[PDB]
Amino acid sequence: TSKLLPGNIVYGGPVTERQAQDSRSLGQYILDKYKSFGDRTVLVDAVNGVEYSASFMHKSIVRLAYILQKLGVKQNDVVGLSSENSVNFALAMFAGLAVGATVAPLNVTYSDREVDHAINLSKPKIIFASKITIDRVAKVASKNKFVKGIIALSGTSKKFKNIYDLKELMEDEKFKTQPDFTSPAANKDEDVSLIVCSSGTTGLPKGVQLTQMNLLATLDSPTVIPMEEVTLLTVIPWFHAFGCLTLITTACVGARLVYLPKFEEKLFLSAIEKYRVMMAFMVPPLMVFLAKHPIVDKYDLSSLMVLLCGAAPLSRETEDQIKERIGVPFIRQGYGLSESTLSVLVQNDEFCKPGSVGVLKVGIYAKVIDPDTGKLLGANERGELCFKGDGIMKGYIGDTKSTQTAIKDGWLHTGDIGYYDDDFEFFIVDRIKELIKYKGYQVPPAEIEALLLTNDKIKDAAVIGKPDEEAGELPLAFVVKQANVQLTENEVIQFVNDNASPAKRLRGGVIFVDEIPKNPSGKILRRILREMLK
Ligand SMILES: CCCCCCCC(=O)OP(=O)(O)OC[C@H]1O[C@@H](n2cnc3c(N)ncnc32)[C@H](O)[C@@H]1O
Repeated sequence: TSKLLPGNIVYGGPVTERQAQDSRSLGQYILDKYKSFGDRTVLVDAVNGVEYSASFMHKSIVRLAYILQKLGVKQNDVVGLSSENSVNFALAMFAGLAVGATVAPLNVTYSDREVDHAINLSKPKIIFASKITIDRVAKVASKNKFVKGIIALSGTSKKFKNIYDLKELMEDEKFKTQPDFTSPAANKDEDVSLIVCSSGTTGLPKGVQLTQMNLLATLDSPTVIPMEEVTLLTVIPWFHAFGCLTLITTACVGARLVYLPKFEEKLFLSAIEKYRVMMAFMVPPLMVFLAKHPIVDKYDLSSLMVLLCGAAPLSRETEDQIKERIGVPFIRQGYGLSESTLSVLVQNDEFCKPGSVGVLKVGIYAKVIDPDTGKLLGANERGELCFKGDGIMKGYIGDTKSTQTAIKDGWLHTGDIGYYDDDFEFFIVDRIKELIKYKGYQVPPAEIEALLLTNDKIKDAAVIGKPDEEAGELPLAFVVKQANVQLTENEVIQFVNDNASPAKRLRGGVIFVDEIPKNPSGKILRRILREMLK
């Protein structure tokens, strides 16, 4: 029930439920939820086929929570998490939240300098790490005195002084703990539950701080199905806000959360078939895969009911394609930023126009402002989207300048161009910083990208501005064709020439490639793309 308030501000409605917010801390709300689920399955390791009960989660969170306190972790301390999706990941995060510590997950594919830059943003006192990243993490922690200890969820290393094996700690008979642990009370308004590293044009990430309030208010907020009885698959990485908050919310609703370490084409399809996955979180890259890759037909996907996509531009042409190929009833697209905790806009049964991002979630205000002025725009006027509500981040840790630039008067200036129609359904056009500056025009690469993805001969597409002396930027398309097909640069140029405005002309040419660089969250790594121009 969105409302158009005076002044051209859109409102998603008042937040009715207050269960999570009433809690004394996110750690206590998670523990009680898990305990209240009894012995039901809540986590399924798809690769190894191991079901995990709610009581197993509760017991392990209690044990690990005590161990953290013994190791010196105190309320509002920071603990790092560098690991693929796994039960130990969830156990590590929940335990850290149980003791009232900030959890700072770290991208698993990070490099020495990115890892070093991340842990220098949040300054974790203890860091969890699996075998895939322990060597890099231990090596980096050596050059940072604030890191007092590393816990290895798997594997080992000698490049750091104080390393603990999680298995030995959990099982230490000499360390006696009670069957139940209770989380301390949090200043929900200021205590930081999560520090999520966001990608930016800087090349190095910023640390967005999400308070307990941000998370509890989000918890208190797509289809008519009760999520509790849902078998849910999440391939988005859990160190990203989308996958991270999706793991928490799904956990609090008692759903059956199936997971893979990362994403893999065959493992993804295989998981949906074996475990009868009914709903899955996706990023556009996976949606395009479902829509294009021929391997998709080699699997039984009948159990799939809902596809929840977000994090990057997704066109209706791709949505329709997927629905017409595999026959999934519900495809819902959502929009949000790391700075907005989770989504601020989601499609539903009533507001699910093709290619839209839905309507505001309760408690969130939205406004479309014209850049180069604060002019608040009306319906159907494109402008920079700004959001206000209980989901807005507290700010970039240690970077008050970047925070003032982003949050004005409680409004998050997302930096994206969008608009809302007369039903207050929102549409995301593109990111201002990624608009191709060609002869004063601000061409949205996402528009051309959607057009190129309608061509059955194109498997993936990414458009970038090519540096030019007179024009400044010329649209250039990185194209990934399908296997058994013939495609030429001229044919691609002709395609957009006959279906797009003269400004979208691929004057920069075509550059066929077998794979487009994407980040673990499905965002086109434009930075890398501009480097390949050779
Ligand atoms: C249920 C939905 C859960 C979504 C959570 C993901 C949060 C996240 O993505 O955090 P990030 O900070 O990494 O991304 C922030 C930036 O990503 C771009 N963006 C994000 N969503 C869309 C979209 N639906 N359509 C077009 N663009 C999108 C945009 O430009 C934005 O400013």
